[PDB]
Parts: sequence; structure tokens; C-alpha cells
Amino acid sequence: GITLGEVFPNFEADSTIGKLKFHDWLGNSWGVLFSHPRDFTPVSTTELGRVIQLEGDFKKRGVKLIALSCDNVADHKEWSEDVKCLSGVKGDMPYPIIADETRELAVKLGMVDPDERTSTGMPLTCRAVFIIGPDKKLKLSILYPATTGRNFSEILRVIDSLQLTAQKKVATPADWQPGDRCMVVPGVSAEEAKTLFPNMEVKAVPSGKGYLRYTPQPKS
Amino acid sequence: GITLGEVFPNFEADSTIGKLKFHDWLGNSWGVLFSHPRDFTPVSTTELGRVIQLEGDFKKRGVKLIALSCDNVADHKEWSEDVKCLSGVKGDMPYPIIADETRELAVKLGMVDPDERTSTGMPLTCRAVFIIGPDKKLKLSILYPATTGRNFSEILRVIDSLQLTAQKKVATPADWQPGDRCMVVPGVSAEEAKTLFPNMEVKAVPSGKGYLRYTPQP
Repeated sequence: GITLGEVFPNFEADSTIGKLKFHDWLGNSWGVLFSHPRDFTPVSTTELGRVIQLEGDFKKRGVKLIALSCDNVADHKEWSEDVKCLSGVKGDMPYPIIADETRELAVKLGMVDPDERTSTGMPLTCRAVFIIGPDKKLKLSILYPATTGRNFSEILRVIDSLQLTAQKKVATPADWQPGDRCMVVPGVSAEEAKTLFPNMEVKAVPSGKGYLRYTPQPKS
Repeated sequence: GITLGEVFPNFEADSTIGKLKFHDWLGNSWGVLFSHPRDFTPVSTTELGRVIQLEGDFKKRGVKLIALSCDNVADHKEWSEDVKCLSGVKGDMPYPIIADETRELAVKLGMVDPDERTSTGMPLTCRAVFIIGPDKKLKLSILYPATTGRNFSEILRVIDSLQLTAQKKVATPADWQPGDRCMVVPGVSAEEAKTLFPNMEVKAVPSGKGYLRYTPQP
């Protein structure tokens, strides 16, 4: 498995764009790698279709997208046409699909589905998402089972928080949406906030501590 | 780390309700274990205050909530008064908070935060969520950093999916909300579908395979 802040593997893999080396492919960029159990399956088709719908939203954020399953590349290409059909968007695939036929990555990234296997007993991946920063380090992840399609707007929501909190000295509260007030991190001193967050609110709390601090979301 | 389908560690831990043994405390119930980096911090107070708002949503779904950080129980009890205040809900804490002071669970669960450490250099948990079925097996997990407060509506949404797809041979599509049409799982034959999903719809796709099968939510 991979824990937060680990450098993500500079793996080599075949895909729908040919063989790639992960750190080469990603470059100096945010990236999202996500997996699905099996090509030509229904939930997986709605998900890769949804990602097509949202591809300008990822592009606006400088976020490279890459899909993965344990199927071969020829199946990725043929299935891709079904994915396009269901997205309702016409055009080439806006992202590659890795073929993890050896289960190398499935195992290394701790993303084997607990329930879905080939008829032959081969593991398959679950619906994993890994958010990787331009530093190549793992920033956030989710492991959802095959039974449960993902919420891709939550992925974009958290890409928004992660890009903001990367540059500014805030953290985003429960249920935060882009443009909403943020929390000032406990590290910022009163004296430095005077200048940095001149309209900060300190909400009194029964403990008498001064940590419950809100500020408008900084421009970034 | 822990992976999907592993039986969740039957740990013994101190908490706001005293020392507990995890499988015993859970019993035959669904469970959500969730962690935050540090008590007396802003986002964490928002998040725990939000879970109090939603305690009844979880209760009606048979889901036991339990929170965790590396702080001590005394800090838990005192910080819990602020959490209650931010929640706006009056009354005793609706869930226990485990105290992982030795970092044993933070390490076992693969949930150490990549940036937050104590002043003294001790690791701290990130904002992790583990959903545990009645069989004690891990069914879903999320690892969010300290910077990035959670979405507890999504936790609810995915619990509704896990609970549905445990009982019926469907799976929930991208962005599904309760009440939305589900997909029939590929392992269901047309023969079985005639009986099990009388209103099933097969949507034509360029490959001509008939796997794209929608049904009303069972």
C-alpha cells in the first residue's frame, strides 16, 4: 500500500498511448490516477463516462487524468468507444488507460478488490483514486469497492482544497465549497494574522482557547 | 495499511468511554471509525461538530460512529465541550473518541499525516475514514490530509450504496443518490433478470455486448 506523502512509484506500464514511465508521463503537474475492476462493465462505464464529461474541469485545474484496470490494451480501446458513447461527448479519449495485466500495480498500490475476481481466480482492482502533486507525492486517496460508484464532484472539491491549502496558510472545513470561508491553521500566530488575515474571526469556545479561526478564502 | 476485505484489527484502546476492545464494542453492527490530527484545532472541530449534526442519520442506518486521534482522553473530554458548542446540539457526546497515544493504530491503519507532527516530533493521524461491515471486514476507506476537511454527506451516500449492494445484485453508478436507477451486476443472467429485475433496461452500446443494464433501485 501507499500512505499519504509517499513518493508515488515511478512505474513503467503499457497503456492506450503505449508504454509510459509514470514520473515522465505526469511531469511537473497535479495528477489523478483512478482504477476500475474490469472493462466492459456497467458502473465502470458510467464512471469513465462521467470523467469525460468533467475533463475541462480537470484541465482548468492543471490536473492530468489516468485510468487503470487489469485488462489488456486491446480491450481498453474497444471499450473506450462504449465509454465515449455513454458520456455523450464526441472526440478522442481525453486520458490514457493503463493495462495492469500482471497485477503489479494492483498489489503495490493496495487496490485489489475484495470481492471481484476473474473466473480464473485472478485479482482485479477496486475503484481507487490517488491524487498526486507536482512533487510526485501522494496527497489524498480513496478506496471504494466494485459495488460502489464514485462521486467525481467530491474529487474536484478536494482538488480545490488541496491546490489552495498548498499555497495558503489555511485549511478547509467540513463540507467546504470553493469560495467559502476557510480556517486559519493553528500555526499562524495572532501577530502574523494581523497582517495575513486582517479580517479574521476568532470564535470564542468553552475551552477559552483561540484556535477556532475563520477567514475569507484567500485569492490564489 | 489495511486493504478492502481485510478483517479490521480487533484492537484494545483507551477512549472517552474507558478501555475498549474494538470487535466487542462494534458487535454485529456497521461501523465508521474516523480520525482527525489533533484536538483543539479548527477543521477537526467543524468535522466532529458536523458528525453530531448527523448522528441521527447514522443511527437510523445502523451505523456506530467512533472518532480517534493521538491525544489523550482528558484532552478529548475537554475539547468535546467545544465540539458540542460548534455543533449547536445540546447533550452528551453521541460517539466515543479513542486515544491512540502510542501511535500504534496510526501506524497499523496506514493513517499517519504527511505534514502534521507534534512540537516534540511525534506523528499524528490524517483525516481517515474506515467503514466496517457486520462481518468486521473493511468495506471502504478514505485518507484525506489535515488540510482538507471531509464531506460527511458522501460518507452517508456510500453507506447507502454499501448497504443496498450487500442485499441485492446491483451496483450503484457514478454519482448515484438513493432512489436513482442502479446497474445490474454482470454476473446476473438474462434468465435470472427476467425474474429478479422485471423492469431492467439494456442500453445498446457500439461493442454490442449487453452489460449496460439499468434497473429501478430494488
